[PDB]
Amino acid sequence: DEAEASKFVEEYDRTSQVVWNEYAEANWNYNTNITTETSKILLQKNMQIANHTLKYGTQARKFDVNQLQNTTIKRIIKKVQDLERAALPAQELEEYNKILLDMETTYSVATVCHPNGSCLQLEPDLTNVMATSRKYEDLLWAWEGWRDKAGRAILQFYPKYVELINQAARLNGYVDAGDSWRSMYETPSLEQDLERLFQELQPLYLNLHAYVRRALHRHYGAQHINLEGPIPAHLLGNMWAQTWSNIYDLVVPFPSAPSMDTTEAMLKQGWTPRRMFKEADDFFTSLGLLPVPPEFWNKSMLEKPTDGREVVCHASAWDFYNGKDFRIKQCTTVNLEDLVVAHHEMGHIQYFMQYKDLPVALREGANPGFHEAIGDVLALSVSTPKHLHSLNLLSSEGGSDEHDINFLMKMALDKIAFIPFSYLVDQWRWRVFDGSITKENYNQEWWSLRLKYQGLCPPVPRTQGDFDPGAKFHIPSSVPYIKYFVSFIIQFQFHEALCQAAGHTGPLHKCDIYQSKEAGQRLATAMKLGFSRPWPEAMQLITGQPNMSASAMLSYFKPLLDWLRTENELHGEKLGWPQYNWTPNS
Ligand SMILES: *[C@@H]1O[C@H](CO[C@@H]2O[C@@H](C)[C@@H](O)[C@@H](O)[C@@H]2O)[C@@H](O[C@@H]2O[C@H](CO)[C@@H](O[C@@H]3O[C@H](CO)[C@@H](O)[C@H](O)[C@@H]3O)[C@H](O)[C@H]2NC(C)=O)[C@H](O)[C@H]1NC(C)=O
Ligand SMILES: [Cl-]
Ligand SMILES: [Zn+2]
Repeated sequence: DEAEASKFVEEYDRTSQVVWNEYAEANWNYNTNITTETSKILLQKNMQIANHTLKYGTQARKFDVNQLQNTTIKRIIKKVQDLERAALPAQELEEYNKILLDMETTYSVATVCHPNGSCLQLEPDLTNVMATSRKYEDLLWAWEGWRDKAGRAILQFYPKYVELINQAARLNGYVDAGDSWRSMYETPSLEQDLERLFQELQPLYLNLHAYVRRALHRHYGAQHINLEGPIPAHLLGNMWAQTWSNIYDLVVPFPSAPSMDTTEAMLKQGWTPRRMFKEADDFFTSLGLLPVPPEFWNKSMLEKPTDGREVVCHASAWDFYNGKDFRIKQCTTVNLEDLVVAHHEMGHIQYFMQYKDLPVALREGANPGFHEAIGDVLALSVSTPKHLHSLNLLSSEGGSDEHDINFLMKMALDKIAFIPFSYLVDQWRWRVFDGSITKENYNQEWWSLRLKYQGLCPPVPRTQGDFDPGAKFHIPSSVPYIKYFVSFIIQFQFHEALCQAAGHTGPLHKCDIYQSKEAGQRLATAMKLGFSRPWPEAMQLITGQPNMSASAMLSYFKPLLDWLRTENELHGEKLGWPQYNWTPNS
């Protein structure tokens, strides 16, 4: 009966709020204070939520969902029939949760040490090395050391994790875990769609890749860069070569049009991690969107503690499922890169606040890509030279083609370069999940995709025992990654649409939507839907059409593509890496 399904949904929602809230705090306390005590409590609360999940998951499966007239109820019940890990027998559930905590703890406490003295952590020490050093050998020491410590130490857990996560998924009706993760998008054509989208950005990526390779050749020398081969993975200013903006100094198109040192500028003017979130909070309120509650400031962890405390440093945002308590945990460093991250995270918080009146089951993004896109959309405006100048972090750069092409390169090194990395991660994991990649081939298959999609090679040949994917946070933390790919495509579709709505004319990359209430309304109406409707409804609301599309991104960067083509031709570059077998001779 319809009414029995309505009662169940009401019961599931009341008890989920309480249970999910207690979990959230336990998980929070461990994430911000890694100890044995908090570790134990989190594992105990894991069993409690699993017990709530099992109970309602079992009730949910006694209902025939496609014989139910109300769609919103049909949609809630369907979700609740997926128990995720709670489908496992008791022994396996216990092993799975322990393994996840073991992998996460291992990642977060790993250090890379000189035998003489100092021991470095990932954030901020090794990060800062990858961002600032221009010495091949020092970059190499950090890149390899990180992988020797975090990557190799995760390898012992992974096959068993894969086994249990797949068991869970099969018991919830999926064929494996990758299958289950793709289902979150409710888009049967997903793989084809993502591939089409990846192919559309190849012109821009291969041209970017060749130009950066050239500038690397210039700086690190011809004996260490093959201009027809892949780039060594440790020279791009980032530990995973996922964003390249930190080597802007090596690739600046017009050196005669220099930019202010934004890090120097923020420090000299007394910017704190707290001021960086206040400024993002102001952007959101300028659009007519909600302010973060007072509680957010009292309880969030906006910097790395100076306290001895071991914490999980990866930037993230938290919903406690009472509709009032939302938090960010970030090891914020005072620089431009983390100003963008602050906006990204504050986007999560705004999404939480926007859908807080929905049933808890529908309290997530239209799809996971939408959740990651909101902050980034505002950050695109914040990032414009015009806006940064109004924050006094750049001097005037307007009305000069040289600064304009420089800005677009700066943006391209983060936005375009992340397209292939973000695509690659779950191509590898999906194939791990479906058994196409065994633990004999974890690493080799990782590097085949690194080569194929990104055009990177490892600077040091990989040995038996390496598990480089373990050195990226999301692998051991078991966080799906394709969302960031979707995110980078659609945030530009959102930018374009919001700019149109705000009355901006002229090139898209000059748009700044600060204070546009018309832009605000669109985001707000879409965010309010939560997971209540299929994601094309939200896309439609924001952009006036229902597809994912690379058009907005190609239009944003079109002036850069013309400039890269002319430049690369002028120097006779081969686009791609035809000599794909090349690795550093050294
Ligand atoms: C299918 O059912 C959904 C879900 O609504 C509800 O869930 C059930 C389990 C029961 O608890 C119901 O009592 C409960 O309504 C219906 O969605 C709901 O529709 C109503 C009617 O418009 C919405 O009411 C609005 O509430 C806001 C307050 O924020 C007011 O400002 C509006 O003026 C209006 O009163 C309600 O918000 C909405 N909720 C959700 C989650 O969708 C839906 O109408 C129904 N569909 C059909 C075809 O019957
Ligand atoms: Cl790697
Ligand atoms: Zn995010």
